[PDB]
Amino acid sequence: IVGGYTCGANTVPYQVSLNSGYHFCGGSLINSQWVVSAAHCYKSGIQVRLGEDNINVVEGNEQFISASKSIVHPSYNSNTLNNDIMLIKLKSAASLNSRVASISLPTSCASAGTQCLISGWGNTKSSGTSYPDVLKCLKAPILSDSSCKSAYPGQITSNMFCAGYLEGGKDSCQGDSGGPVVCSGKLQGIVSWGSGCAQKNKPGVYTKVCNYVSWIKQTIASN
Ligand SMILES: N=C(N)c1ccsc1
Ligand SMILES: [Ca+2]
Repeated sequence: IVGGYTCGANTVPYQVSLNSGYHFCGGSLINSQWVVSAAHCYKSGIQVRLGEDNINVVEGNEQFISASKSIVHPSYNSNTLNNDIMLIKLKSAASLNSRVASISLPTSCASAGTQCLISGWGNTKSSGTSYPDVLKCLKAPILSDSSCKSAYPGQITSNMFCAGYLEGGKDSCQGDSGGPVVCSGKLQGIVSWGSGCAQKNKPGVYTKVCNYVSWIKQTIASN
């Protein structure tokens, strides 16, 4: 997260870290047994880390649970990142508490201009590299479809939306992928891609979760 702020320990209790020997992506807890992340975060041997603040220090509220299965969206296209969504099932149910909690799925899509909370442990610099250890947060509005498509001609589908600031300076970044965009208490986005980070006229691009609620609910119910 570039241009954000330190969330505070466990203030984003649905935020998870995906670990394969190291943190590589975020995710969002949607019930005690299931996490939703980006398809481009897929790999085998994922451990889901819940209750994290400093990802390099055991602080006492963590739960570490291996994934038992991953389900990449049937229409995911790794070339274009269309349908950049996956589900991860936990081998054992998380113990839900005030610091490990699920986030509700949308009942409808969110409007342009709605303010959202974007979070993660990704790079905090728009030129260069610095990774923060504690969770970072950014408040940012959903941008109009036309400004999104103007920023990325030929690359935006109906399964993507943009959020952030066209002036630059505030954005998600590498290492945030798979993590949450929460608006009005609902998981509306997944950190997906962008051009650089926090650059002018290049806002972040997010998977549009509201298009996937039926797929999520049916897939979980059958797996
Ligand atoms: N929002 C961005 N610039 C981004 C997201 C994943 S990698 C870069
Ligand atoms: Ca920790």
